[PDB]
Amino acid sequence: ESTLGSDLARLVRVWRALIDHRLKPLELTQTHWVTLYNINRLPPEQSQIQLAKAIGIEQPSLVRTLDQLEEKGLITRHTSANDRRAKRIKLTEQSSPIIEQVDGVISSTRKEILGGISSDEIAVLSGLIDKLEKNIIQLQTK
Amino acid sequence: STLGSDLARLVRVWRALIDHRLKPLELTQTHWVTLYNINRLPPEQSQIQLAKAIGIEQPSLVRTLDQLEEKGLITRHTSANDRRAKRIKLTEQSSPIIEQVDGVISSTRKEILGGISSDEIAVLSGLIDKLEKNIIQLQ
DNA sequence: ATGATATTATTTATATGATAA
DNA sequence: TTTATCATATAAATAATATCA
Repeated sequence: ESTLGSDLARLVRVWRALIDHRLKPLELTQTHWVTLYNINRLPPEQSQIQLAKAIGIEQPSLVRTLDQLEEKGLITRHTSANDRRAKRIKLTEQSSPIIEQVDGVISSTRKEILGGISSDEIAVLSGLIDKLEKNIIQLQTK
Repeated sequence: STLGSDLARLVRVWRALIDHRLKPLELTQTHWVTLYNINRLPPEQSQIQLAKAIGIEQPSLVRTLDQLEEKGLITRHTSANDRRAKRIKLTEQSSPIIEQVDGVISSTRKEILGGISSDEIAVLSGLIDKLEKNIIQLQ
């Protein structure tokens, strides 16, 4: 029998693990580098719900992670001028060289991994990922 | 490209759809994945390797095993040949439980792959293999 | 020299217990 | 509040060398 879904979970596990290994010198947890990775790529005006989903933890879990990152001095959480229940999540000046380390491993690691496959594979695969995700979310609505 | 982030999102939404369809069963995500893998694999397979199939470390598998044993869903009889090795297998009372879990996993996989073509599935399958192997080469 | 074992280190299998996510 | 995790503990099988009535 196919165990395709499980095989896909394993692939993501080992991809993450490889990145986590390469980042071993920063001494950050995986939720930490994944959180910082996503804060950098996502606008500060965006809500915690939207940040939490991209990262893959729940909203309350994100609050705990953001607490840790603020104590470390890597982010600030300041109230927005246009909406007073919303807070902008911004990387601090001093995080800049850490973000460079995380982004570089992530990017290099992807290039190395996808460097071992055909354009057809990459394209067919990239499109399917979007399609299957699309289907599941619909099924979840049903 | 965010292909890693993309794959990770797919994985999580797919698991969450299975979890949702299994809700009335009131098993934690960790329990139902473990039950599924215990049923899939030979009992001779190690605890380190069972954890590998599941996606967890062995201390996390041990407490999960205690809980499942608590519920009388699994036994861990100590191997008569190797007094430090154990035999993990489902009980008879877990028979209708695994039938549920397996049922939902197979039906959901078969459903998710609907609408997509034969050579597209062949790529998803062939690339999990190649990329995992290539990631295993690194590290 | 013999068997009977004993002494120590290595590796493999599983388990626990403080905390940290 | 569970829940999982890190660095450990038992513990049995593995194996190399050593000791004696």
